[PDB]
Amino acid sequence: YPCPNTVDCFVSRPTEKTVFTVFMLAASGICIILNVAEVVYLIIRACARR
Amino acid sequence: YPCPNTVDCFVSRPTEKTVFTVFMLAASGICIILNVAEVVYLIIRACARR
Repeated sequence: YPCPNTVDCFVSRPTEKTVFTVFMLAASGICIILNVAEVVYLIIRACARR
Repeated sequence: YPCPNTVDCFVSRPTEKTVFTVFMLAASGICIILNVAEVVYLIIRACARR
């Protein structure tokens, strides 16, 4: 509301926004994986200390 | 086509057009009934001649 029935709307820059979204998502996923690996390595180092 | 999806359109004078349509339809129906009655009366007069 208040758009009557269904209307078509157009996004500004779909393809460029998609490319930047892919870049950001890949960076975030790599960050997650690296954080998990760092936690595991910290646990391994703590075990190796003892 | 080419109207996108469904759009709303507005008629100019719905109520006045409806009133005149009712008038014309009533006149036409009365004409039909009167024509039928005239045919029947012509048949009756032709029979009465014989």
